[PDB]
Parts: sequence; C-alpha cells; structure tokens
Amino acid sequence: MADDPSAADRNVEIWKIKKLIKSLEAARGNGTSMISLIIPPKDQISRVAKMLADEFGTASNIKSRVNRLSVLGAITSVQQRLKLYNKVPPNGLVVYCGTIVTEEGKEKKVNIDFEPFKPINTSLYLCDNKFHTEALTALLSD
Repeated sequence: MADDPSAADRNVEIWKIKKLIKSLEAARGNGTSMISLIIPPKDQISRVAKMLADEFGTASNIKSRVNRLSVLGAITSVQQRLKLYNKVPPNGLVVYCGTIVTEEGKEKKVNIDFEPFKPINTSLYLCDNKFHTEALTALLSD
C-alpha cells in the first residue's frame, strides 16, 4: 500500500464528511445545545480539557437556569469524548457534542468525534444553536 498520510482516502473522508456535516446542519437545540470543538494536530487532548473545563465551570454560573444546564450538558459530553482520545489525530481533533430535538419531540444527544479533513493549526471552540462546520467546510470552500 501507499505510505501517504491519506491520498485516495482524502476523497473517502470527503464522502463521510459530506454526509456528516449535513447531519449537523439538521441538528438544532434550545438556546445552545451544539458544541463545536476543534483541536490542532500538534495540540494535546488533555490541553483542551483546560479550555473546556474553564467554560464548564463558568457555565454553571450563568444567570439562566435552562441555559446553564444546557451548557454543562454539552461540555460534559465533549470531555467525555476526550477521555477516548489520548492525543489529537495526525490532522487534528474535532468532536461535536450537543442535545437536539426530533419531530417526535424526543431529545437525542449528538456526540461525534473525528479528525479534520486536513491539518489545522487553529483550535476553534464555540457553543451555539448549530454546529460550526467552518473548519470542515474550509477545505471544500478553500
């Protein structure tokens, strides 16, 4: 086989990422049930734990009751995925954890973890009503 980091694979990833992003675009929570976290390739998983843990503790200090809870919930999921990764993949580490709702009215949490399409030297972390696939779409958009 080839010794390339991901030659033909780069296309297969685009296939999954193409279908992955769509699944996120349809996911919508209440006030902020979508956490997007992107970690650099050279960065360490535990490293983000400090940045995340920071917002995790402050999240419990939010004036809004329903908001403070929705925040701790997603964050708790992000780190939960971090314990599954001892280090950031060759390209990087990007996990998405959040709580969305279905037409049926049932709340289903979305927890996904994977490496970016290509190396990313910029740790992007944000919480909103939708997953930010800018880092993912960056390649295709680039």
